[PDB]
Amino acid sequence: GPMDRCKHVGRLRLAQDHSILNPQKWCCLECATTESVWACLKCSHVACGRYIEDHALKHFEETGHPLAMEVRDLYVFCYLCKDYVLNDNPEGDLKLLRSSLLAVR
Ligand SMILES: [Zn+2]
Ligand SMILES: [Zn+2]
Ligand SMILES: [Zn+2]
Repeated sequence: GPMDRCKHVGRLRLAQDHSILNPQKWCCLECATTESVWACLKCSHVACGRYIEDHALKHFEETGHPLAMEVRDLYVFCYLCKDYVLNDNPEGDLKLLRSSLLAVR
């Protein structure tokens, strides 16, 4: 299995309101694109990635929130590791979020 490469997953705590599973919220809070949609895993921010204007990075630069998930591709990027994340917490929170996003699509 994956090594526990991202040390930021250990303290990940996902919101309980299932809010990101709502596709009506899949659009960038800064420029309103629906093309590239990265949901912050610390707060309810949603913002575009490098394909558009990388407002997701701008969010990290303004808040330090380190983890975001692309709601269609299911990639998780860690802005402190500067890499994509394949390891999960013991509760399997990232897998469940990914599986749930597959399901609501
Ligand atoms: Zn990390
Ligand atoms: Zn944007
Ligand atoms: Zn955030």
